[PDB]
Amino acid sequence: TKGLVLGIYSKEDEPQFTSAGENFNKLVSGKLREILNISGPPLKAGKTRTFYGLHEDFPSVVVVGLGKKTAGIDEQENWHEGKENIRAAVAAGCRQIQDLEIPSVEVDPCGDAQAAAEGAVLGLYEYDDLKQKRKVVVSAKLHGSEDQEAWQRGVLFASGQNLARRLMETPANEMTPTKFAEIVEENLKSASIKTDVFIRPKSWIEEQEMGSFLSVAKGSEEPPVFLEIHYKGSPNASEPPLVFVGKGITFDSGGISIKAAANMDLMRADMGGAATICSAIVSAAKLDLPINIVGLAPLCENMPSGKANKPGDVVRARNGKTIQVDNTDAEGRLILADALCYAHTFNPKVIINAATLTGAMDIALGSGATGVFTNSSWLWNKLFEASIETGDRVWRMPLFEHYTRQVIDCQLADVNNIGKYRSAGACTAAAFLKEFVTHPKWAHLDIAGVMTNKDEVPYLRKGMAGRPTRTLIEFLFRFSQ
Amino acid sequence: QNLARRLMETPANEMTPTKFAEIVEENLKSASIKTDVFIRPKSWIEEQEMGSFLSVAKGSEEPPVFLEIHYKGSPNASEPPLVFVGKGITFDSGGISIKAAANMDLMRADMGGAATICSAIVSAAKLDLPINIVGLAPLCENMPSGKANKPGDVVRARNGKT
Amino acid sequence: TKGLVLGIYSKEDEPQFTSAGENFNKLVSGKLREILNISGPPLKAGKTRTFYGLHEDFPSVVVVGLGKKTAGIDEQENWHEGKENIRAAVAAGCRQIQDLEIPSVEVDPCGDAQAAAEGAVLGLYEYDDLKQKRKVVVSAKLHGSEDQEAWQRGVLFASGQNLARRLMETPANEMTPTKFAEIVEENLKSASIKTDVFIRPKSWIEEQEMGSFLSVAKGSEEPPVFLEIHYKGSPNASEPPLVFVGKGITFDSGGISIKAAANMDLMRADMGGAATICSAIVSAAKLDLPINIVGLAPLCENMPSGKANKPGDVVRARNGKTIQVDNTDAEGRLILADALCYAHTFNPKVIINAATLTGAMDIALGSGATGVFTNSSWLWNKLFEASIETGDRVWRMPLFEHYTRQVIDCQLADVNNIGKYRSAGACTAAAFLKEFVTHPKWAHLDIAGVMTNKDEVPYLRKGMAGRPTRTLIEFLFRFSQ
Ligand SMILES: [Zn+2]
Ligand SMILES: [Zn+2]
Ligand SMILES: [Zn+2]
Ligand SMILES: [Zn+2]
Repeated sequence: TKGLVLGIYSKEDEPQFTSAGENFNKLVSGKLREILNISGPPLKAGKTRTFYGLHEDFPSVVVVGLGKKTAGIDEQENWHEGKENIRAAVAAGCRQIQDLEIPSVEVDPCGDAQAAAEGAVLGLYEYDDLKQKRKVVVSAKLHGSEDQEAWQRGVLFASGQNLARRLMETPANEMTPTKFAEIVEENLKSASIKTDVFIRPKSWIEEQEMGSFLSVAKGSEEPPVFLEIHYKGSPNASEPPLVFVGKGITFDSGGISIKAAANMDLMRADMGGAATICSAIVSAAKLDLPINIVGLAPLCENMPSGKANKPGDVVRARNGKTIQVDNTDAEGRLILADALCYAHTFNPKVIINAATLTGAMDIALGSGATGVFTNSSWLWNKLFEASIETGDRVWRMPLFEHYTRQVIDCQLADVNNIGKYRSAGACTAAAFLKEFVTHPKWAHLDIAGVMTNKDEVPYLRKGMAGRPTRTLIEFLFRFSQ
Repeated sequence: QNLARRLMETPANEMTPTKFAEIVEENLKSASIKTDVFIRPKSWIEEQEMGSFLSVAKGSEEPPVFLEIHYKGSPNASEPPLVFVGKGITFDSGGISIKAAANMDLMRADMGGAATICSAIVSAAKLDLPINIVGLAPLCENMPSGKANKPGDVVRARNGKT
Repeated sequence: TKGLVLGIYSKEDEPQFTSAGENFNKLVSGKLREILNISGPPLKAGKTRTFYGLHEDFPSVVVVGLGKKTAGIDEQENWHEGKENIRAAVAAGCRQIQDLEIPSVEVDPCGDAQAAAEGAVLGLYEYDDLKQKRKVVVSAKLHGSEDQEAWQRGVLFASGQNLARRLMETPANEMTPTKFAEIVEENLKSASIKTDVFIRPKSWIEEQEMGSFLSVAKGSEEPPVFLEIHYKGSPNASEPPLVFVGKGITFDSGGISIKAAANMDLMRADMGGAATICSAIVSAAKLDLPINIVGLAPLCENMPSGKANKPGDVVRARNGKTIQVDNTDAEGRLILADALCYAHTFNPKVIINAATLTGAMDIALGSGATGVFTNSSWLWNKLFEASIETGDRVWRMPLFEHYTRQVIDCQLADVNNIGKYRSAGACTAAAFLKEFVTHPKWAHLDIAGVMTNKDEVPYLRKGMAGRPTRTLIEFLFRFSQ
């Protein structure tokens, strides 16, 4: 009927199976173990082998490599390695059932039903929607009935990611400042009726003295929308919130300080900051987490025109500070100078903000870890531990005065959107945003190196990554618990 | 000088083709009541067959203003003048033949020509110098857009030359 | 006769003095306190004011701002801030005595006689030697007689730095692979007779199957020298050592994969890795630290010629691994593939290596902190704590498999001197070097962002920085103790 992803570890006396496959072997009377011997060398990590006709109702059975049974937290990779073995491994497996065009598949729990589900679901995702030429659409259910809410936690966590991924990936002519707001509101509302959405327009933004956000919007003839998300998780609604903030440029052409044509099509995912955090709130509502969260996202586009933002311009942020706009591509910093100010209105506990802010971050760590600068070691630890579980690493970076200094000197104004020099790129951009924040537990996450995947993360196919949505969701689960 | 300097230095979103004209007129008028100002608009410019000036203005959605300054310094007003002229791009991005981002913020001072000479007339009025001077300055911006000036284009200057 | 740098803090009832200046006030009978009132607003951090004729033997008296008395370790700047106040502050002071052309100056201990001496000495340094037009040469002694071995520890620590600085700064036609070896040997030998030097030549290198180091040397007609330093610090000479390794390109032109002319004159300090660590061993010998240290440094130049290293070339490192040399500017990685292998010969405890390795590090942190990747959290902590004392910060970076992977795939060979992509620049370069190391406590310090100073570090004038020589020296003091 349908396919099966089964698993095996690496040697003891005979390389063992995850019990479900030990059990499926008994079932086809040793003929799985036996054909695996006949096939060739053993299956190391995330390597795959397909065995036809072993079972009457499982014509294709893919056995995938899970590595060492007792693989655990790694001091060097700063993750739980087991989970990582299982994700790459059942992603691998699920992508094999899928090339065989088997529309459904049952997955071996592999000792961690959540890693299995985060592998099967992140593993299989594409964004097929505008290609009339699509791969088969395969339904992936758990094999078994024992470990069900952890597999659904995998499906949940990986699905919150695939949403950031679709929200990122879609061409920015479809994915506008209005359409993103609309899908996020429909997604947050299906998640919890204990929610409110506000797709606030230019009049409200104008009214909110958001000059910096608004200066950025004006080049395009596409409407700005400041989005406001509310999740009423706590028992007493009056609990102070945890506010997520995120930059939402639907398309970044650089503006007058215009980008080069080389691969500029990826700028459609410069709204990755707004996508990431939104998908993460949708998931804590889906999880129905005992915390009140607020989601904030400036949405607009960065375009050249007869009325675009010019180099040398002093605009005013909500908080009275003026910014010299010396480079029109440094606009996420400006979009975020106002949504960050508005975050203090809400009286929060933690203000996590996220943004595909600078390529220098990409030069720095470049898809290994997502750089997070925070004036809070508590907050750092909190993020870093979630990174170990989820596997979507996060690395700390310096919010030293050293850097505020280069952005704080300014010919016309109070702050300047770029620093005096080329060096320390992600650090000057983060020390510019510190100027718009006075809350003690603040964290900037620069998502610009983890924007994309190719081969680096296994269980993620080539394209927009939606990183770090699960670390973020894992942080709010641990914080709620 | 410090007036040309402030008139140069101010970010070109504040220092427009209209705001420069306005500060220069207030400065020239405080200097001497023996003055006249004309912050002539696009209709006058159109009328003055200023196709070349006007082609430049069209990329931006910011208004052109041709500024005209008069200082009546001489005893006999009929003395022929000394005319100062000066380029007043409030911001230069290069247009379609667009500049590189490296330090382009300084293009706010591409109206330095109009600033320099204006500040100089304001001072000869402040000095109340026995000469009639006339100040002339095209003000506009150079921007890329759906209706910006394209490469290869023949426009016509007031004098018939293309 | 001579000048005086005195100090004052920020308000209580009347902004207090460092006791020496309270004492110098009593001495000119309140007329220092009194003229400070008459002068204007109070002196905040590292700001300066000169008072002539207060004393008969102190014609110019500079009072410098020390900030808050109780300024201490900062959780955000990750340093001892007091020390930092005092360095910038008596550097400031000493540079004022010096423009007045007063050839000598007495310095206020300022509560930490070492920070005062590290400020006066780093503060005043230039490299005047090839200018017939030089500033005055001012002798800076302590004011007082109470706290003498800590001031001499400042003078020692700052002088080990100014040596890395002179060793960096000198034009690479003077500072050759032979001349560096010669000054280091004269400096290490004046420091301790319990030392040995080996300025090993091309024949020895050839003999040591150092194909990678040697491939790099061949473009130039300037001799390679592999330098070997020995400090016999321990009681039992048989104690295993702590081996420092460091890249010593006297000049880097990129080779065939040739650099652009823009500011290429700074490549004379691509031997900053060899300078840094050498200056640090010279200082632990000067300190006579109860540890055996070994200093290792490939010295050579990177030049284009009829026999330079070409793009696409497989050369062999001492350890059997082959490297595809796809970019001739990635040569520090190659120079270090062999000196790192040779480090395991010595049976070490810690292998600290240091190198002006990549500009991407400069894009990353860029003179804030010196990036240190280490497979040793112990080693990381050890370095990071020294950074807090000295003020010369050090930031951890990721030695994740993620990065080994991009350098480990290779068309012709085993490893490749550059990675498949532009991203994660310092991380691929550090994960390439991990391939030449099998010791548990290894640490790569990429010095390329801290190569230079301008205004960022106060007590250091514009030019080669000699960073992090004091963090390094402080680590060996703490390790010996
Ligand atoms: Zn941009
Ligand atoms: Zn952007
Ligand atoms: Zn190089
Ligand atoms: Zn080099």
